[PDB]
Amino acid sequence: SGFRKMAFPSGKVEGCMVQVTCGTTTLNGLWLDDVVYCPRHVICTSEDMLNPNYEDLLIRKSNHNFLVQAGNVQLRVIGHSMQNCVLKLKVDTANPKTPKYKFVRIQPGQTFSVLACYNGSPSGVYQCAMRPNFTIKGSFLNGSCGSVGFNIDYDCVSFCYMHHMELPTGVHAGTDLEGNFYGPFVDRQTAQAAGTDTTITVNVLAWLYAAVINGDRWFLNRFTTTLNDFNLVAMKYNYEPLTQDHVDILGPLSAQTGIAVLDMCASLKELLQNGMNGRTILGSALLEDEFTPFDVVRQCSGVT
Amino acid sequence: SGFRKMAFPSGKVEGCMVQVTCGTTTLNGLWLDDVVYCPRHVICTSEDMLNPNYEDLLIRKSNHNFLVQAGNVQLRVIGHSMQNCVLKLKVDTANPKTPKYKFVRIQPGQTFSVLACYNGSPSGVYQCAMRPNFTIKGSFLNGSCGSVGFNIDYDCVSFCYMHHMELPTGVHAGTDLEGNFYGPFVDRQTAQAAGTDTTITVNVLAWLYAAVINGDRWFLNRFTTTLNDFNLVAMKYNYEPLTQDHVDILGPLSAQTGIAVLDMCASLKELLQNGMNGRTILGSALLEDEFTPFDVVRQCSGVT
Ligand SMILES: COc1ccc(Cl)cc1CC(=O)Nc1cncc2ccccc12
Ligand SMILES: COc1ccc(Cl)cc1CC(=O)Nc1cncc2ccccc12
Repeated sequence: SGFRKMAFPSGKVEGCMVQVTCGTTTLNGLWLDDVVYCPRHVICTSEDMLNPNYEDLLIRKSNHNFLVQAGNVQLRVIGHSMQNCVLKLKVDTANPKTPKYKFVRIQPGQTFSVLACYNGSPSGVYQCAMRPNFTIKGSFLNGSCGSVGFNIDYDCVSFCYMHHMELPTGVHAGTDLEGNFYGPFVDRQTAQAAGTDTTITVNVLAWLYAAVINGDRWFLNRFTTTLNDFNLVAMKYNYEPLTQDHVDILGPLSAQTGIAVLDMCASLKELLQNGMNGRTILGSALLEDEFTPFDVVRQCSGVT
Repeated sequence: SGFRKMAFPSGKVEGCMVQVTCGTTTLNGLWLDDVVYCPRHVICTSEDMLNPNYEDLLIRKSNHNFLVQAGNVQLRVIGHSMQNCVLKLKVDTANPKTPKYKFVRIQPGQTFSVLACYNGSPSGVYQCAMRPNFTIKGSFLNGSCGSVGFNIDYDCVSFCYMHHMELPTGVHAGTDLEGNFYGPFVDRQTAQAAGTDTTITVNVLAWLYAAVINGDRWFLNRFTTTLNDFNLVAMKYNYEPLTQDHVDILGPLSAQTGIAVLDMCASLKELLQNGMNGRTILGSALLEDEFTPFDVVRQCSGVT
């Protein structure tokens, strides 16, 4: 028992982390096969970060300008291209440590592990979620650009996020591995509206199933609700509306505890309207929405 | 900015994880050099776990009885010994993936990363702390025994914890890598008093310095206190008494924010007496004690 904000093991992703320097700017790159993926803002100095013309800035650069270092060894760049907001630097060597990998675009509300990196060297791994408004609440500093978010299905690493920007609001913005920004963000030094964020209702419900599994049952009540009534409450408390698909996804956790999904919604409804009353659920004094139903089943079952 | 419950990267420790079978019991082992360290309860069946005579149970076992598997390859055990509550299985091969390592006994209140493992295969990594009462609040299931806690100083891995027992209270007990149990625990299936746990005051203060660094300043007040007055409050709220050594350790975070350590104690004193009032500090509705001052400086500076 016990419930931790567990991240996937980062070894497979550490073997791919390289440093990419371009001019005075240094950041992280991801080396898989004979290619190094990194944010395109590596070609920018501080002045032109206000409104950069990346097509124009990339034209004054040639393969010899992209200094890629895999730890201490220099990688020979034999090709370069811009795909959306990432630069693809083809290197003459394929990463001997390339794991089985996929590039996937996750849905808002999905979770992943992030391996923070500075100068192509890792510092830590933390589990986090893609907010409903496509931002991430990461822990990132200058030079963490190029740090990736990922998932691991047994041996395959599904790379879902490359880190790019820190919004003036302290939250982070990034892209999928094809250079597509999650959310409305652009790679410019301009204040950007992240939009209204909500609470991922299905994940909160999943975390309530993980509490019952792990002994915390105080919030369980003798009530039930409908999806209609629940959503009236969920809108007021700025929670994502619960759909029938969410209920079906919660099927396995509902079968493990024997607590119907609308019965769990009644517990959530009461907690939303009354608060925790100074009590904690899984050592937390707030409703946690960063554990999807798959994470709860995986952690409470033991998927390696 | 941002503050995450960040764990150290687990790659160096993944390369050491092996499966150890002995009879019907399978658990995890740590392969460093030509030795595999694992909990001694691997030699127990379910019946004799009530009160086992480990010296007697180890006598009916020989090197060929310890099935050690490094992924898919079988390791040849050429020697075995019991050191306190761990078994040291000498294997004819030295782990090609052995990192620079140390075996250290951490102080209560110190933090470390845990790589949970089932059948010598890792599943996740989470950051946690050694409670003042020598227990850990981990996320562990059956077969997670042998999962290790560790710290990483640039390239050296300081192994501090081997996981052994789950107390009936849902909290976890384990040993240092010399087989010495942290706390009063024994490796028997008997209910064990974990003792009164307190809040690690220095870590809460450190987390308050990490909040000010990351923008959360609502809890800052126009008051100050003395160590004497603070400790009167700390005892009532079951917090560890703050010593002059704790204050000196908080020196760097106090110099970074310009907020005296007794000025931060006044903020903590007021939060302890008034609660959070429905507000959050670093996305938490409770005072967090699982980040030491070294972790806060490391995360807010970027130590790789
Ligand atoms: C003005 O810098 C821009 C503008 C636009 C873009 Cl696309 C990228 C950057 C670089 C960036 O935001 N880096 C950082 C990402 N995370 C955290 C950071 C913490 C401190 C400083 C920079 C941090
Ligand atoms: C009765 O089992 C004993 C007694 C004494 C000792 Cl020394 C070791 C064990 C094995 C053990 O506690 N394993 C587990 C460690 N963490 C979490 C566990 C969750 C579920 C089941 C076992 C879990």
